Amino acid sequence: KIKDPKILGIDPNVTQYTGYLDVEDEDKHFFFWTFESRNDPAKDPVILWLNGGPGCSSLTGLFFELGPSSIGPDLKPIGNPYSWNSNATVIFLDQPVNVGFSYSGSSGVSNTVAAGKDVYNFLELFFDQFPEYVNKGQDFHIAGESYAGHYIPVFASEILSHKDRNFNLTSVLIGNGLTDPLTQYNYYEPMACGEGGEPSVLPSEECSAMEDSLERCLGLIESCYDSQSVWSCVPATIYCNNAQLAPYQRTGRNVYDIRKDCEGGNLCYPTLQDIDDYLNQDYVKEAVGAEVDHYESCNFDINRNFLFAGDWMKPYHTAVTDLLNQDLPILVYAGDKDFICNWLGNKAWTDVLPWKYDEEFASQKVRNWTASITDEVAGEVKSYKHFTYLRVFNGGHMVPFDVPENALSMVNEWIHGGFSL
Ligand SMILES: *[C@H]1O[C@H](CO)[C@@H](O)[C@H](O)[C@H]1NC(C)=O
Ligand SMILES: *[C@H]1O[C@H](CO)[C@@H](O)[C@H](O)[C@H]1NC(C)=O
Ligand SMILES: *[C@H]1O[C@H](CO)[C@@H](O)[C@H](O)[C@H]1NC(C)=O
Repeated sequence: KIKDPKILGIDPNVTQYTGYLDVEDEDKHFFFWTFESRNDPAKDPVILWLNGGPGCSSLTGLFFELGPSSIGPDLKPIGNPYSWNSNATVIFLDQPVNVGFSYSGSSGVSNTVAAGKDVYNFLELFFDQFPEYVNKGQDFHIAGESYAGHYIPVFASEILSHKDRNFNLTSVLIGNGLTDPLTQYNYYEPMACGEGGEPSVLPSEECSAMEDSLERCLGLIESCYDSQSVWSCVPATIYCNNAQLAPYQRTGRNVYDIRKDCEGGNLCYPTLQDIDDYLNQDYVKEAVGAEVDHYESCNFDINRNFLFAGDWMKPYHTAVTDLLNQDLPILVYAGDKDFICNWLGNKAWTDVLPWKYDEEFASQKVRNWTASITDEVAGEVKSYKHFTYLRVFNGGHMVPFDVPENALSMVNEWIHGGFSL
C-alpha cells in the first residue's frame, strides 16, 4: 500500500512517490521514498542511497545531507539549493528491517550478507512496479556512507549474483565508509595525532597509547579475517574500538568532524533532533502512509546484533576486488575532516586493494580536482579506469551536508562525466 509525497510539502515540480514493498513469505516490509529527476527522469540515472548504523534510517540522508528537503525548527520543509536528484531519480530505502520506517514481526538481520539478500529482493519488486526506470536504458547505481561501506559491496555482489535479474547496476558510490578495517584501523593515531589536515587533538601521551594498543588490535582483525568466527570478531571489535576510538571520544571533539566540537551524550548535530520530530508528526506520518507507530532514527537492537555477530570486522573488502574484477566502476570518496572513517585510512585501503589494475592504480599520481560547479579545487584524485579514490577537501563524515556544492559537483560528474574524476 503506497501513497505519494504528492500530499507532503517536500519536492513539488518533479514527481515523488513513497510507501512500501512487501515480502509475503518472509513478512518483511520495506519502506522507500522516491523522487524523479529535477531534469529528465527518462534519461537521468537511478540511485540507491544507503545510510549506515548499523540500523539507521536513510531518510536522514534525505533531510539532512543530500535530499531535496530539510528540517527547520518549524518542522517545515525546506528546498535544497544543491539537491542530489537535481539531475537523477533517487531511492531512499529503510534498511535494514525494522529500521526507520521498515518493519516485521519476526525476522533476523543480525548480519550483512542476509541484509543485501533482502535488499536485492526489494530492488526487483520495486523495479517491477516502476519499470519506468530501466527500459529507457537508465543507468542505475548505488551509494551509501559509513557502515554502508560494509553493506554496499556485499549487496553489490548479491545483486550481480543473479543473471536472473530484472535490472542493471552501473556503479557504486561509497562515502566515509567502513570497508577494510584491517587496513583502515591504523589510520586512527595518525589522523588524531596531527597528520591529516587539522591538527593534533590528543596529548602525545594518549597517542603513544594508541601505538602500543595497536599490534594487539590488529592481530585480532586478522584472526577475524581469516576465521570469521564470533570468537574473534567480537573481541576484535570491542578491543579495537576501545584502544582506538575512545581516546578521541574522551576529548569530546565531534566524531564526524574534527573541527567542530561535540561533548559526550548530547548531539553533535542537534538539528537531527528536529528531523525525528518532523517524521513522527501527525500530518507527515500520514502522507507516506507508513504502518509504523513511532519512528526512530536507529534501532539499538539491530546495532547490537550486528556487533554481537562479528559484523563490523569481516573482510568484505574482498568483494571490492571481485567487482573490480568484474569491470565495475567504483568510487571511494572521503570528507577530509572526519575521524570515524578518515580519508587517511580510506585512502590506503584503496592503495592496497587487489584487482587487475593493481600496479597501475598504485602508480598513477594524485591530482588536484576542480569542482564541476564552483570552479575551485575541491579534493584530491587518484584515478585508474573504473576505480577512483577522491579526497573531499573540507568534508566531514557526511560530505553532502558539509559541502553541497562540491558533493553534487563530484556527484553528477561521476554519474554523468564518464565514471571518472
Ligand atoms: C541537469 O540539469 C540542468 C537543468 O535544467 C542541466 O542544465 C544540466 O545540463 C543537467 N545535467 C548535467 C550533468 O549537466
Ligand atoms: C539488464 O537489463 C535487462 C533486465 O532484466 C536485461 O534484459 C539485459 O540483458 C541486462 N543487461 C546486460 C546485457 O548486461
Ligand atoms: C595542487 O596542484 C599542484 C600540485 O602539484 C600544486 O602546485 C598546488 O598547490 C595545488 N593546487 C592548489 C592548492 O591551487
